[PDB]
Amino acid sequence: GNMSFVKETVDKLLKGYDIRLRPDFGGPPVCVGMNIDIASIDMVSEVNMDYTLTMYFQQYWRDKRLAYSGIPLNLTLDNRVADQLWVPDTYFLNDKKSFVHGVTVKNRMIRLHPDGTVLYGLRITTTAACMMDLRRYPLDEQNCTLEIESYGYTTDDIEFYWRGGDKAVTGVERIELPQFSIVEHRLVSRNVVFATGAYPRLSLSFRLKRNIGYFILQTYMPSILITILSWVSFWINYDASAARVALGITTVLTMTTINTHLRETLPKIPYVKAIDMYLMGCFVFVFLALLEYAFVNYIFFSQPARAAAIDRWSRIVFPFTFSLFNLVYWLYYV
Amino acid sequence: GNMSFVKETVDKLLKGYDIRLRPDFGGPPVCVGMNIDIASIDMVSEVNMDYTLTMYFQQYWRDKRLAYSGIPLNLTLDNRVADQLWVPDTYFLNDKKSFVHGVTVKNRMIRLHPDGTVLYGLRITTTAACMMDLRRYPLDEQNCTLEIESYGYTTDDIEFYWRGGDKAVTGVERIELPQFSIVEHRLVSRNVVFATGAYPRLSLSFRLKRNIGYFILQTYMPSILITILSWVSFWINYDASAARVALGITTVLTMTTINTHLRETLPKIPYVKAIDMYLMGCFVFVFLALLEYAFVNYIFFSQPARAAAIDRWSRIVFPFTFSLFNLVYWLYYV
Amino acid sequence: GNMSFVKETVDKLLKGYDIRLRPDFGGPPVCVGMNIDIASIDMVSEVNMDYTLTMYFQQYWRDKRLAYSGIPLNLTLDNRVADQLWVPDTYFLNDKKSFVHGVTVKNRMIRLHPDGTVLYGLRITTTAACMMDLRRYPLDEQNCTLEIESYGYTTDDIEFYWRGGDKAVTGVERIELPQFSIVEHRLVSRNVVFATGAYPRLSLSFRLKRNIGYFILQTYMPSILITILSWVSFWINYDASAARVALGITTVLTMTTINTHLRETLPKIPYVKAIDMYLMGCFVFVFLALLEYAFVNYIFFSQPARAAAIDRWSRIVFPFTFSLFNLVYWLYYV
Amino acid sequence: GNMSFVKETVDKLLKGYDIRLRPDFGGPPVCVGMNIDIASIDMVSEVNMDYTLTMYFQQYWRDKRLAYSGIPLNLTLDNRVADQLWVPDTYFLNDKKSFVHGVTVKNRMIRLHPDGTVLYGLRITTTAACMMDLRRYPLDEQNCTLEIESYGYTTDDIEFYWRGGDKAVTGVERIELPQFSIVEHRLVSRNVVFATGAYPRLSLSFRLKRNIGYFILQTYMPSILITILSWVSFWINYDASAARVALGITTVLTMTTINTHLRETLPKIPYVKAIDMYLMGCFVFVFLALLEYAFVNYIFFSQPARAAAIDRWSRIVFPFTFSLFNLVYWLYYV
Amino acid sequence: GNMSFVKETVDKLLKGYDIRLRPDFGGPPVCVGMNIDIASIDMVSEVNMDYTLTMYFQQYWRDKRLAYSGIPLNLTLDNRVADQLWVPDTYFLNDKKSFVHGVTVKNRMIRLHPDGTVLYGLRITTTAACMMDLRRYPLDEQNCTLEIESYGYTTDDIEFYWRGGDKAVTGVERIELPQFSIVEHRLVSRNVVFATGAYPRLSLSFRLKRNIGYFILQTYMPSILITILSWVSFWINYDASAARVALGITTVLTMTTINTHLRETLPKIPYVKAIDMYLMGCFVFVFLALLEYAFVNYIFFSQPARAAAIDRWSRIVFPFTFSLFNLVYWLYYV
Ligand SMILES: *[C@@H]1O[C@H](CO)[C@@H](O[C@@H]2O[C@H](CO)[C@@H](O[C@@H]3O[C@H](CO[C@H]4O[C@H](CO)[C@@H](O)[C@H](O)[C@@H]4O)[C@@H](O)[C@H](O[C@H]4O[C@H](CO)[C@@H](O)[C@H](O)[C@@H]4O)[C@@H]3O)[C@H](O)[C@H]2NC(C)=O)[C@H](O)[C@H]1NC(C)=O
Ligand SMILES: *[C@@H]1O[C@H](CO)[C@@H](O[C@@H]2O[C@H](CO)[C@@H](O[C@@H]3O[C@H](CO[C@H]4O[C@H](CO)[C@@H](O)[C@H](O)[C@@H]4O)[C@@H](O)[C@H](O[C@H]4O[C@H](CO)[C@@H](O)[C@H](O)[C@@H]4O)[C@@H]3O)[C@H](O)[C@H]2NC(C)=O)[C@H](O)[C@H]1NC(C)=O
Ligand SMILES: *[C@@H]1O[C@H](CO)[C@@H](O[C@@H]2O[C@H](CO)[C@@H](O[C@@H]3O[C@H](CO[C@H]4O[C@H](CO)[C@@H](O)[C@H](O)[C@@H]4O)[C@@H](O)[C@H](O[C@H]4O[C@H](CO)[C@@H](O)[C@H](O)[C@@H]4O)[C@@H]3O)[C@H](O)[C@H]2NC(C)=O)[C@H](O)[C@H]1NC(C)=O
Ligand SMILES: *[C@@H]1O[C@H](CO)[C@@H](O[C@@H]2O[C@H](CO)[C@@H](O[C@@H]3O[C@H](CO[C@H]4O[C@H](CO)[C@@H](O)[C@H](O)[C@@H]4O)[C@@H](O)[C@H](O[C@H]4O[C@H](CO)[C@@H](O)[C@H](O)[C@@H]4O)[C@@H]3O)[C@H](O)[C@H]2NC(C)=O)[C@H](O)[C@H]1NC(C)=O
Ligand SMILES: *[C@@H]1O[C@H](CO)[C@@H](O[C@@H]2O[C@H](CO)[C@@H](O[C@@H]3O[C@H](CO[C@H]4O[C@H](CO)[C@@H](O)[C@H](O)[C@@H]4O)[C@@H](O)[C@H](O[C@H]4O[C@H](CO)[C@@H](O)[C@H](O)[C@@H]4O)[C@@H]3O)[C@H](O)[C@H]2NC(C)=O)[C@H](O)[C@H]1NC(C)=O
Ligand SMILES: *[C@@H]1O[C@H](CO)[C@@H](O)[C@H](O)[C@H]1NC(C)=O
Ligand SMILES: *[C@@H]1O[C@H](CO)[C@@H](O)[C@H](O)[C@H]1NC(C)=O
Ligand SMILES: *[C@@H]1O[C@H](CO)[C@@H](O)[C@H](O)[C@H]1NC(C)=O
Ligand SMILES: *[C@@H]1O[C@H](CO)[C@@H](O)[C@H](O)[C@H]1NC(C)=O
Ligand SMILES: NCCc1c[nH]cn1
Ligand SMILES: [Cl-]
Ligand SMILES: [Cl-]
Ligand SMILES: [Cl-]
Ligand SMILES: [Cl-]
Ligand SMILES: [Cl-]
Repeated sequence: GNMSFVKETVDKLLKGYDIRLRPDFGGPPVCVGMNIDIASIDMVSEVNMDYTLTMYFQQYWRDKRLAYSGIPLNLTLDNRVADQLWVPDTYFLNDKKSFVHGVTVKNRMIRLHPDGTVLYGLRITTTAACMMDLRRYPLDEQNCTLEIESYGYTTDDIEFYWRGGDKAVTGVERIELPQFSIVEHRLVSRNVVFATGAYPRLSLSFRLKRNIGYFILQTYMPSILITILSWVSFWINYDASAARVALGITTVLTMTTINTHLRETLPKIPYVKAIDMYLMGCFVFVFLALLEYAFVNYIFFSQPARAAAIDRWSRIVFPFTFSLFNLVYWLYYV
Repeated sequence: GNMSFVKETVDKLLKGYDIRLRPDFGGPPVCVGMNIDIASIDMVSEVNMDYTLTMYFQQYWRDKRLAYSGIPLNLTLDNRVADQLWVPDTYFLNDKKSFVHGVTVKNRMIRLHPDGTVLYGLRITTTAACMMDLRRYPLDEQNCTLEIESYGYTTDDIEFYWRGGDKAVTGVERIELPQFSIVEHRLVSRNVVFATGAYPRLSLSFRLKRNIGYFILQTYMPSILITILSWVSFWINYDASAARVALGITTVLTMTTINTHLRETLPKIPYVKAIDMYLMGCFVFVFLALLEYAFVNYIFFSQPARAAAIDRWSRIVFPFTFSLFNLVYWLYYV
Repeated sequence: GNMSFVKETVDKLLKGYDIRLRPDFGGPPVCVGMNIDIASIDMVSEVNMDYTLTMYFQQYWRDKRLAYSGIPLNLTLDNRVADQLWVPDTYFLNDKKSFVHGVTVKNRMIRLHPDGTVLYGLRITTTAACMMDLRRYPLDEQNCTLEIESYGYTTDDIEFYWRGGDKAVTGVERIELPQFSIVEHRLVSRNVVFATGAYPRLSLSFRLKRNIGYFILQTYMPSILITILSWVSFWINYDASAARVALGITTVLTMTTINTHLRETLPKIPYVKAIDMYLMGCFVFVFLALLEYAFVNYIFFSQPARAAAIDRWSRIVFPFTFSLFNLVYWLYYV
Repeated sequence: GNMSFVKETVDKLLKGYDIRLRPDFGGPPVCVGMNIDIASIDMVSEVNMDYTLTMYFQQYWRDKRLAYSGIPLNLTLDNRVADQLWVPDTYFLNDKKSFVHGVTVKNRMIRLHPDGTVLYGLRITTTAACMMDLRRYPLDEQNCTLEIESYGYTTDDIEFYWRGGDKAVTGVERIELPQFSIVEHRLVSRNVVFATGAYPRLSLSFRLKRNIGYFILQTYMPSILITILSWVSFWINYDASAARVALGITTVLTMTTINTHLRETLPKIPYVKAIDMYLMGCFVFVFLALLEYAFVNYIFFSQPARAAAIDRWSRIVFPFTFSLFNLVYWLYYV
Repeated sequence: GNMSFVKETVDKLLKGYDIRLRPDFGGPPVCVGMNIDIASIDMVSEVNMDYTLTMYFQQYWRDKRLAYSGIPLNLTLDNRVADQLWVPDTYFLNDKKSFVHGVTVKNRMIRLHPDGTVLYGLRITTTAACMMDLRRYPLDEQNCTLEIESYGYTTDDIEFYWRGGDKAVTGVERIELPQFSIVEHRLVSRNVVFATGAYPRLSLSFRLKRNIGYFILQTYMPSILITILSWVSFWINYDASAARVALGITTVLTMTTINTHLRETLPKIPYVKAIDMYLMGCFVFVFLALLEYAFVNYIFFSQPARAAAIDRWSRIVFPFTFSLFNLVYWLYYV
């Protein structure tokens, strides 16, 4: 009620405070409990092999130098006072670019409790690196992790734990990913040994399953239809050389344009993927159809009966071979 | 008139002022009234699912520690004095990259009133996230919101309201979006409960309706014309096998090129859209036209009468079926 | 020449100086005279609807607190002293991202005069928004403005004027825009009334006119040539059905590819422009040519004389109709 | 060797030092000698009309206030001391975005000398604007300059010179430009008069010559080959009307695709270029070949002798006219 | 255990500490031992000729002014204390844009030892320049280096060495590059003489070998198949002029589209590469095939026997010549 008394108490708390020394310096490690409230997952980039994530990151510890008595309330202080306290050197092991939002003020919260407990919250947009195995793309399932670690203090100076157990991370169910669906999320706590000692480590893992409907409608169906159109030339009479030659070579041209424009639209991932295998299979099928017609045209004059036999065998074989190829592809990648 | 007297008054106001404590700390919550003057909406991006917004954001509160007497004027102070006062920890819940303009100085205004009232203005360019339902794109109607919330203080320490009621937000009528048109805007005030307590929340919602003339001219009309050209082969005499094969396969090639280049130009939206369904329908129609010609050519030799009957039935059916498809499409999505 | 005396004078000037109070606080408004030296105009973006401008922006005013005697020279101080003086809160109304150059030092200049006059110069690069009416693109004329206003002070506290009258802006003649030409520039001074009062406003307007030679050589000539090639099929004998079908459908394919690649290369402007109308007109012309040939081929067998009459009428009509279309287009848009 | 004595000497030097006043304030101008060690030229952009340049920029002047005695050594101080010293307000006239590297510390060097001489080095990555005349692109020769000027001080307060004469700028020979070769570089020193007085100016000019092999292999040879393939139709007998029509129209289509995709790959420059003229010439040649074939096909029935004469004249003329066009092109632009 | 005693000791250490003077100023050079722990290599860019590298950079030196007694423990201090100590002016000679991570705090570590030893850790994401020889692309092998040098201090003031010998740099084996493979890494230490004297230099070099499977699947196989299709016209009977003309010209069109789209997808590298040579070889082969067919068609009427002889000679020559071309290409570059 008396603002002067509160100011006196806060000044007494910050008088003689040393920000260069951790709580219980030279004593037991200070336990820091962390919770994450995930606001959104902005994007998942395969080209950059990373993902953007916005979250409310809250740390909870206890500095007895900040214990105050006579005020039966929790002091929610201005965020600028965070520049005058000790805060954990928490960082994100696999991030590439992170920042704290600073509009209208720096998105930061300091709340002190009578027993010296400090709650310290930030709003962070971090671009965390996520190595992806795109061999089964676009039927792939990825696993992206956020790693949280102390930078300077070892496990003899600091310890990390998830505050609230498995309920430490919230907001996962509200994440809207246009292309993925979050199958599961896991929380792990452990210690990692490096040349400078043992460091606490927290891990938050998401498992994402890609949605395939867009690719099915826009990447496979045109190729299937072009392959069927390539088959069409089998029923065309072989006397009309121009018609069948034009049909085959134009199907080849359409397949090439489809492949090039899909490769332009699809992310630039320099190795073999499932969709690339399917496109190569379709291209090989149309190439074989054109080559078969060329052979039929060449051997037609010598023996037209054998030409007709080869034509009907192609009619009965090419759809069957393509059905087998599709069955193998959709059973190997599913 | 006496600048020395005014300097003395300001120094007296700022002497003993604790910026770490909110006004009336430990008492009733401080009421903050907010108004927004929207300068422009820079862009709306479906790829990033966001919109850029430049605005003048003004907050109004009362701090009795700043009440001054003897000066019958409102003191417009230099913006730098804002670093020596308590300001609310207002932030935008759904933004992604917000900044305050800083040329030639930080675009910030502090005005003090004799009764302790503070007016605090900022010029903010915020890129706010907006989830978009693009199932009906480009005939879609989006709803994009700006959420305003206190970061640290709860409803026991701060309260938000729209100063001026429904006239708090201005400049909406002057917004010039090249692709959208603001149908309506709304103001909402409420409280949101989180694990740390109840927080005030203001919401500014816009409803945007997309313009369709560009898409009609540049995306649908070419497809309709190519479909009509595909029908053209029905009136061509069947004996000219080369001409009909060339026409059908070249219509297919044009349709594929159109689809690929539109997909390249269209925003990267990894799910089915209405325009995609329409393009797939046109592609299926030209594919069926080519298949029908193939069937006619195959059965022409055995019984030309049946071939002619199929040709005339195709002439009478394909325009009819395409008209039905267009009617269904333009009644479902409108 | 005695640097100790000058240091004493400057320290006396800055001793007791209050940066939070404008000159003549509580008295007459302080007049600020502004001059702009435009170094360059970097770019004019149609997609983003803005232009980038680099300029030496200089503000001239009088602060009697800074008047000094005994030194018959103008004191060009280090720019850092600007952090210890009151400066106008000048900002740009329509800018989107401005910055002050800071290599090797902050590109800032402070000069003091014996009568208390302050000259304050900055080197600023600003991306100012400019809504463009691209209906007549690429034959359009744009009017892009830079607006200058006081953020916090009203006309009761500050007044703006163009120092030097019509010669307050220089370097316009030296601007090298590869695509536009600066027809004219104008200086406007006025006052703008908002809910918080009246504010001074300066406006510098440029009238840019686009150059059309590149569009003529790259965007219209290919379409005209493809239309002529479509006309070519008229003189081809109707017996060669395959030849005319291939010519017409391949002209259609070339027109589609040209349109798609031009749309990819042209700025993404989501509404109809003149060039789009021209491309659609050419597309309709080639479509009608193919339809006419189809009708001729259909009616050739029943009555070849009527088919030949239609063919020669097409030969005499299509160039004439295209000439009329071009005349209407080039007189409506010029 | 006695660090306390050196610290005392430095403190005495900085005691009473006024950074707001230049050396010899009110007296003769302070001469600043500059040298540049060019680390690399990162890129040269025609689209943005600029070039990125990383360099070690060193300034050399004398400040008698910093003269020290008793230490016969050059004091290489920590870079932060530069914040406590007067440094020239040197800036780059034509830069767009410059920064000083700051990892692991700000790349800045202060070296004091017994006679008061100060050496001040920075590592700067500057994006300098360069207007390019791309009429003769890609056979062009550009001249790109870096301008160095004093922002606030005139020639009465400061003077510039290249320290070391023509050897002031080093590292030019080690520059590896993938697309350009540095023919020459020049150093210029002068004075430029603006409305505020005369300012010293240094200029460093490079003359860049573009490599042509990539364009010859990738831009001209395909066009020449497509033109030759267009000529191929002349030797084809006119009885096969479909074959010649297909050949001509497909050569036209290939030319259109080549032009559009080259324009996509070529930098976005909105005016005429030499490569554009060459592509238009090739397009006109193939267009005229198709027109000639159409005329031959039209007049073939009435009088085959004249048709064959026109065909052989085309055979003997088209290569000759194309050779003349290439000779004119390669003599005018070289 | 006594925090007051530790605070007293630290304050005593920093009392009278001059950060402007290196350790042992005026005496022997201070030896700085460095170790790098590489976290990941983000990307390797052929367009920009640079690679992004994230690492933990640790420096080790001895400052006797920081030696403390009575505390038999190492002091891991808050990173902010790094602003109150001397640190080496280490920078990266070839970087273009580097930063130290700053979430949640600045990613920085200071550890002090009783004998005056300082360990200084940073987390740095640097984009280092790497000039690449893309003549043998995509069969190329690259050598990319990270250079480390002192900015202001010469070898008389500071010396660099790798702390740990060849084990100083760790994490190389765990680097995951999708496109490259790290063959070897080398650590070099030396001294480099500039005009201002000799500076210490450390170098960390990587040798990277590009993976070729993606290019074999998606860049070479389509060209080989298109060349084979161009051959297939040889077996087509030469009486069918339209079919062979269509096949040859459409193979040319597909080759052009493949080349243009690959050039668009491939990095912008404006000089000759191996893949460009292969594509030009395939283009020349299909062009020669079309020319040979044209010659056969021209000479067919005068003497069909010679035409058939040329046809069969082409059948036996073109595959052999292409096999020789492939053998030369794949033996020269491998
Ligand atoms: C994405 O991929 C990552 C790996 O790259 C997966 O992360 C792994 O997740 C599993 C759990 O699903 C982790 O396994 C667990 O590790 C715990 C920590 O081990 C450390 O600490 C213990 C002491 O507490 C030490 O003994 C140990 O040596 C380590 O130092 C263990 O405590 C867990 O054990 C518990 O469960 C097992 C059964 O699983 C029982 O047998 C045990 O008794 C005990 O109850 C467990 O082993 C694994 O460590 C994680 N790896 C990494 C590298 O972090 C993600 O799960 C994946 N994404 C998704 C969504 O799954
Ligand atoms: C884009 O989409 C969003 C939703 O995603 C829309 O936002 C909703 O807008 C509606 C109004 O159109 C909001 O409904 C209103 O909420 C007010 C607040 O209620 C809260 O606070 C009160 C106390 O003040 C509590 O009692 C209550 O439980 C809530 O916690 C109400 O005060 C409003 O009441 C009005 O209607 C009721 C009848 O429904 C009457 O009885 C009242 O007298 C009064 O007239 C109303 O219910 C809704 O809350 C918004 N949702 C969210 C999540 O914010 C946007 O409107 C939409 N964009 C556009 C342009 O429409
Ligand atoms: C790009 O488009 C903008 C508009 O969006 C154009 O800006 C307008 O420019 C014209 C001049 O070309 C401006 O007109 C002038 O306004 C002055 C200011 O008027 C205010 O202040 C006066 C008092 O000083 C009040 O009376 C008045 O109500 C306003 O509050 C006037 O002083 C000018 O009057 C003088 O000239 C006119 C003739 O032009 C004479 O008849 C008068 O007697 C007098 O001599 C004049 O009216 C206009 O205000 C600008 N509008 C805006 C919104 O800024 C740009 O010109 C255009 N770009 C280019 C290159 O033209
Ligand atoms: C890229 O393009 C730029 C221009 O945009 C070229 O820069 C020009 O370079 C030439 C030299 O090659 C410069 O010409 C020289 O200017 C010197 C300075 O003149 C000023 O100072 C003198 C007094 O010292 C005044 O009299 C004069 O009015 C100026 O105020 C002169 O001193 C030079 O004269 C000397 O050389 C000439 C021969 O070159 C002799 O005839 C003289 O007797 C004397 O010895 C000379 O005139 C020119 O100023 C530069 N222009 C600009 C705008 O800076 C670059 O060279 C070009 N890039 C490349 C690679 O060439
Ligand atoms: C990418 O490309 C760079 C070059 O651009 C390669 O870097 C070179 O690496 C080699 C080693 O592979 C270096 O060669 C060695 O240099 C050492 C340092 O020499 C300097 O310092 C000494 C004093 O210590 C001076 O006398 C000397 O003049 C230099 O200033 C030498 O000490 C080494 O010699 C030792 O080994 C050789 C055998 O290898 C013995 O014959 C000698 O007697 C002695 O024992 C050796 O010469 C070379 O300096 C590096 N050059 C540069 C510019 O850095 C990278 O290796 C390459 N990347 C990869 C992965 O290989
Ligand atoms: C509030 O506390 C201060 C400091 O103890 C004291 O001086 C002041 O009198 C108190 N206020 C009241 C109303 O007692
Ligand atoms: C202006 O105020 C100062 C400070 O209160 C005072 O000393 C001075 O006398 C005042 N001026 C006048 C004219 O009263
Ligand atoms: C310079 O001015 C100072 C302050 O007035 C004075 O103490 C000093 O003696 C002057 N120097 C000379 C040379 O007059
Ligand atoms: C801790 O150190 C301080 C400062 O030296 C001293 O005053 C205090 O007595 C010490 N604590 C104990 C328990 O001795
Ligand atoms: N070069 C001194 C600053 C300047 C030039 N032009 C206008 N202001
Ligand atoms: Cl932000
Ligand atoms: Cl800005
Ligand atoms: Cl800058
Ligand atoms: Cl940097
Ligand atoms: Cl970061």
